[PDB]
Amino acid sequence: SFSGYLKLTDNVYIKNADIVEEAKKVKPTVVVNAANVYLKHGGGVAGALNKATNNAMQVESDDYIATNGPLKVGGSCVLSGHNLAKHCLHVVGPNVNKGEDIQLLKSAYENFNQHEVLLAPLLSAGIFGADPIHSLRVCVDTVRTNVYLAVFDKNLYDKLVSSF
Ligand SMILES: COc1ccc([C@@H](Cc2nnn[nH]2)NC(=O)c2ncnc3[nH]ccc23)cc1
Repeated sequence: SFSGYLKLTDNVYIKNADIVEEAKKVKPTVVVNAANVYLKHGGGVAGALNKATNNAMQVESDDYIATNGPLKVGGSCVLSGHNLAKHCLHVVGPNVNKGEDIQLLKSAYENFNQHEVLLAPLLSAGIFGADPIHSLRVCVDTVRTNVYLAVFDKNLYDKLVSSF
């Protein structure tokens, strides 16, 4: 049910939208979370997704961490999407602000290829320190499944589209 997306490639689409409001409107099979290895959903996409689930995402995440330990940088896990989606694919992109290797961003995007269609943010951008133009390039060059990108900042959306 995605609408108002601009087509970038055969499988990559983009919209200036809040991923939480997109998830509520569409109820996608998969919503991607921009997670950290601990699944501590404090801010950004994670804090926003968590708050929309009334903290049910954090409770579920803490139980997952208690059982399995932390995720790898570039890794992922599939948990419930609660009221936003059937599933939430928690993906850990490298945090450039913590000295994490930017090459792990390709590995993080590879997790998207296990799902036919996903609603997602740009990985490693925002508070994770990577260049969003670089993140979009890696997305297009790595993801083969149908990905619908929600870009929150209008000025960033315009820059991403005009430079692609
Ligand atoms: C920690 O990794 C991050 C990854 C991406 C991000 C940024 C990248 C970005 N910056 N301007 N639009 N996009 N995205 C969001 O914060 C974002 N995107 C879509 N819908 C949203 N609703 C609430 C937040 C939000 C930050 C952090």
